[PDB]
Amino acid sequence: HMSLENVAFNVVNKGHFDGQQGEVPVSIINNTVYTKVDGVDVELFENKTTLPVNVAFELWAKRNIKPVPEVKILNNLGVDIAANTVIWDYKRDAPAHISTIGVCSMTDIAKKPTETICAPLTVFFDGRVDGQVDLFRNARNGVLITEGSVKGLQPSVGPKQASLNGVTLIGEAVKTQFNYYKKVDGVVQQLPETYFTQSRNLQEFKPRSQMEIDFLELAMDEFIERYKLEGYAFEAIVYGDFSHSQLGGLHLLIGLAKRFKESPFELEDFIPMDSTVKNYFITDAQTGSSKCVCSVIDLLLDDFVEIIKSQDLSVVSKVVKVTIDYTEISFMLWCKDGHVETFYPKL
Amino acid sequence: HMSLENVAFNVVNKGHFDGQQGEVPVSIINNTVYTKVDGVDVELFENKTTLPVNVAFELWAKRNIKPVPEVKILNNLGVDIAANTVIWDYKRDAPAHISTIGVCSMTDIAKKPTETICAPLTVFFDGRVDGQVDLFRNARNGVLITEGSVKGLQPSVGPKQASLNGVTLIGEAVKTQFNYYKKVDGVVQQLPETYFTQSRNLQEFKPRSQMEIDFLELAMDEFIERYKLEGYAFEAIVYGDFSHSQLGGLHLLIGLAKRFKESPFELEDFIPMDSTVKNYFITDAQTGSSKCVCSVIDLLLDDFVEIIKSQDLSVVSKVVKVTIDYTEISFMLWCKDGHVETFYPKL
Amino acid sequence: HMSLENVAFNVVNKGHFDGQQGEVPVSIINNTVYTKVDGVDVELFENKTTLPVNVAFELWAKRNIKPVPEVKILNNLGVDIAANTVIWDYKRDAPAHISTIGVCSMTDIAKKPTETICAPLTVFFDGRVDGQVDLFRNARNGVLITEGSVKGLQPSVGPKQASLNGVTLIGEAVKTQFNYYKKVDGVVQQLPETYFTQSRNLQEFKPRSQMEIDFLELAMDEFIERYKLEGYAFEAIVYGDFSHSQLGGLHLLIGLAKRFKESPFELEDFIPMDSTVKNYFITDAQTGSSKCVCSVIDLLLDDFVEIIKSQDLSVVSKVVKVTIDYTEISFMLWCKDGHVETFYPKL
Ligand SMILES: [Cl-]
Ligand SMILES: [Cl-]
Ligand SMILES: [Cl-]
Ligand SMILES: [Cl-]
Ligand SMILES: [Cl-]
Ligand SMILES: [Cl-]
Repeated sequence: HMSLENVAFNVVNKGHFDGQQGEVPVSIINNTVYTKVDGVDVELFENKTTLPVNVAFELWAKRNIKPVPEVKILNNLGVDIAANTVIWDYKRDAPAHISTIGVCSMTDIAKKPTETICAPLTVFFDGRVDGQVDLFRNARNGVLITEGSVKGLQPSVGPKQASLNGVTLIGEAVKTQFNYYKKVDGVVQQLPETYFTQSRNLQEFKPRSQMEIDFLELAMDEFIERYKLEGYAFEAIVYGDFSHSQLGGLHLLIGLAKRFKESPFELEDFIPMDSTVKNYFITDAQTGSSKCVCSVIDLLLDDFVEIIKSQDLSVVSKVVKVTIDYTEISFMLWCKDGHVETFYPKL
Repeated sequence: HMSLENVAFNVVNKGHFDGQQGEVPVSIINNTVYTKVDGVDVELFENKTTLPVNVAFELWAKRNIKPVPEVKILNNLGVDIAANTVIWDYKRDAPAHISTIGVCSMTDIAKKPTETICAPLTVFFDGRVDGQVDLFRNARNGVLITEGSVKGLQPSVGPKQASLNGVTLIGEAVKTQFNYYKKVDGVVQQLPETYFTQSRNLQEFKPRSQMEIDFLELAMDEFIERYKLEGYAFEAIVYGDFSHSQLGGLHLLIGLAKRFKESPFELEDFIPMDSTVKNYFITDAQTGSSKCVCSVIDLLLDDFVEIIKSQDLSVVSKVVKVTIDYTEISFMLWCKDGHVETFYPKL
Repeated sequence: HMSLENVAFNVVNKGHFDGQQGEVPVSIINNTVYTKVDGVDVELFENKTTLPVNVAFELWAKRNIKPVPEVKILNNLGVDIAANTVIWDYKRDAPAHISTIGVCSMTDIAKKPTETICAPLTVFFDGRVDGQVDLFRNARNGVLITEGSVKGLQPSVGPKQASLNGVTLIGEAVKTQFNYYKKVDGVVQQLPETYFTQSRNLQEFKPRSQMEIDFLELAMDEFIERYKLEGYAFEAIVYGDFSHSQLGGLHLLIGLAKRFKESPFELEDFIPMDSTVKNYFITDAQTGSSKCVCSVIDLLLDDFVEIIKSQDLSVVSKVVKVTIDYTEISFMLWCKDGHVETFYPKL
C-alpha cells in the first residue's frame, strides 16, 4: 500500500520510512518535496539525483539506517544492486545503485533476488538480515557481509569502519567490522589481500598509530629521522612542496591535515563521489602554489611506509600496483640513483 | 506604484523595500531574481518558497526588519496573518503566513484588517505601529504585542528574546520583551501561565543561570550531587546514553551542547521549521549510537528541573502536560519504584 | 573539435579544460551537468549563471587558472571582454564578461581581438601570453597587465594581490604583482594615483602593518592614544557604535574583524559581487543594533588614516573623492567644530 503521502507521513513522524500507516499533505515543486504543517509548506526533500523527484524521495526515505559498507568498497567489489534495501550514497546525495529489488515500484527490477533478471548482477546481501546468507549461497553473482563466520566459507576481514547515516566511523555501540564474501558465475572467489583506506577528513583528522601521532607533532626532519625514511622522498610525497608554482607531491591525506592545521588552502573536489583515490584541484592560499590534479589517498601512514619500503628502487619509472579497498590501485614510482623521487597514485 | 523593477531598486539601494522611487533592470530565470550591474547579472534572490518567484521576492523585500516574535510563538498562539507587514520565517526561508493584508497585490486578501474577509482569521497586530492597538480592540480574532501596558487589558509577559532579521536575541540596544494579548470571537482571552524555550543553538550555546554554568563545567556526577537530582534520571534524559545502538535520552538542548563541545555528532533536521519541540535524527560520530526521532527542547535547565521535580512519580507511565511557548506540550513520564526512568517530549 | 562530451572528459581527467582528446558520457538535467561513472551519475557542474547550462559549463572549464586581476579591478578599469581566455568571477559564480574572444563558439563575438567587432570594447590583454602585448599596442581600447616593463610605456603598479582559482593572495611561489596599462580610442592613458583595497575577509583577517597589529591587540582608547587620532571619530567610523538601535559607523573591514573575533554578528551580502565598496545589512547578535546599508571598505588602516588626516574639517558636510582600485569612490565627511563626526563610503 505504497504512496507518496504515506512515505511523507513516515518521514515527518519517524525520520525515515518505517512502514507505518498514515498520510500527510504533500506538494511537489521543481525537484523539491514539501508537506503542509499548520497551513504552511515545509521542505522535506530536495532532489539532487538524476531520478524523478518523487522516486528519489522514496528511495532516500527507504535508505538503510544501519552501519553499511562505504560505497567505494561496494563499487570496488563490483556490486550492481542491493537485496531489499537502499544503500544511500551520501557523497553523491543519491542512491548508490540505479535499480532496486523489493524496495520501490518505480525502480524495482524484481521483488526478490532469486528472479531471473538478477542473475548477471552482483547483488549485495546483508547477513544481518534473516535469510540473506542463504540467498547469497544460491545466487550466481553477489557480495555478502556478515558480522560472524559463515559455515564452509572462508572470510575476508573488511575495513574497521562503516557508514551510518553518512557518518563513517569505527563502531563502539554498534558493530562496523564485517566479513566479506563474493561469488562470480556461481563460484566463491578468493578475495585478495588488501590494504584499506581510513576514510578520514582533512579538518577533524585523527591519527590511528604512534607513527601518525609523531608525524603530526614533530617537524619534518625530526620525523624522517626517527623512522629512518631518508631516500624515500617523504618531504615531497607526504609533506608537500609549496615553493614553486606547481605544487609538489602531497598525496597522503595526513600530509594535507598537517598543512591544513598550520596554513589553510583550497581543495576543489571536482568529481564528488566516494572513491579509494580522490582527485583535488588544490590552491595553497599562503604561497599560491597549485595543482590541477592532486591525487590524494588516506592510508594509515604505517601502511604507506610498508608499501614504499617494499619496492625496488633501481628504475627511473615504473607502475606499482597495490590492492587497496579490494581494488588494484596503480602508482607511479620515480627513482634516481637508488632514491625515490616521487611516488603518487592514479584514479 | 508597485513593480518588480522598483522592488529590486530598493533591495539594491536600501537592503530591503523602503518605498523609494527607482528602477533597475531585472531578469528572472528558474526561481531566481537577478539584476544587471555594469553589464552582468547579479543574483538578488533565490526563491525557496512554494510561491511564484517574483511574489516571494516582493514579500521577502517587504519583511519586518524590527525585532518580532519568533514564528513558533505566533504559531502556538494561532496567528493566521499579519496586519500590514510580513513576518519572514527564516527557518523555512519563506513567509510565515500564506496571505497578507496591505502588503502585496498578489497575496493580499485585504488592504486593511477591518475588511470582512479577515474576521475569522487571527490577525497579528504590533502595538509599536500607530493605530494597531485600536485595531486589535476592534478585531474579532487577533494577537497583539506591545512594549508597554494597554489601558484596560491584562498582559501576558512574553519571552525575553525576539527575532531581528533572523537572529534570535535578547535586546540591549533594542527592546525584544513584549506584552501579549489575544482575542477569540471578540472576547479577550486569559493567556495561560507558560514556560518559554530559550531558542539557543548547539554550537554557540550560552548558559543563562548558575545551574547551567555548573552543568557545562562539572562532571555528570558532581553536578547531580550539587543539585540533589538522584532518582530523576538526568544521566539519560539530559546527558545522553551512548552505550547501546539505540541512543538513550538526550532531550534538553544543553545536554547536546555539552556533548557537542566534547565529541561532535550529526543532527538531521528533517522537518526544518521553527517549533517549540524539535525532532532530530541523531548519529553520534564517536560511538555509532543513533536515534531516528530524538525530541529536543531548549528549556532553561532550572525550568526543566522545576518541571520534573513537580510530578508524581508513582506510575509506570503517564502523559505529563506542560504549557510552553503558550502551547500545551505533552511529555511521557516513565517511573520505576519511585524513580524517574525517562521523561521526554513529543511533537 | 569542440564538444560537450570532450569538455567533460577534460574536467574529469584534468580538473579543467586542457585541450586533451577524449569523451565521457554526459547528462543534462535542470541546470546541472552530470557524467556517468561506473554506472551512476556524478555531478560535475551546477549552473548558477544566466547562460545556458552547457555554455556556462564550457566557460567555467576554460577559466584562467593562473593568478589574474580581481574582477573589481577589471570592472573599475572598464574591461568589457578578455582576449582568448575566460576570467571566472568566483564571487558571482559566473563569467566576469558576457562575451568571449576565441574561447567558445556559443559566446564568441570573434576569434581574435583584431576583428572589427572588438574595436569599441575594452579588451583585457595578458602580457604573460605570447603576443598579447603587441595586440594591446594595436588595439583601440584595452587594458594590459604584465609582470615586467613594456618598452616605451609608463606603467602603473597594480595591487600586491591577485586571484588564483578564486583565492585572493599575495604570491610567494607565483607572481601576483602586475603592471597595468590602458588605452582609450587608440591613446595610451595616464592611470591615476590610487589606493588599493586589501581584499581580506572578516574571519581569517590578517593585519599588514604595525598599526593594524596594534589596532587588533589594543583597547580602543589605547590605540587612539598611540596614533594621536583624537577628533577623527575612529570610535564610530572604525570600531562601530552598537549602543542604539541604529548601528553607528563600522565602515572599515578591520573594525568588523576586531568585533567579530569578540562578538559574532550577521552580514547579509545582498549584492553578491566583487566590488571596491561592499554593502551589508548587518545585525549585531549581542546587542540587536543593526543597519540596512552598512558600507564597508577594506583599506590598509595606515591608508585610511592618511586619507582622513588629509581632509579639511571645517564644513558640516561635503563629498570627499578618493581614487581606490582605479575608480573614484565618494565619501561623505561630516564635521562639527573642527572634529570629524562621521566619514563613510558610498557604492
Ligand atoms: Cl551475520
Ligand atoms: Cl597487490
Ligand atoms: Cl507599544
Ligand atoms: Cl500546564
Ligand atoms: Cl610580461
Ligand atoms: Cl583622488
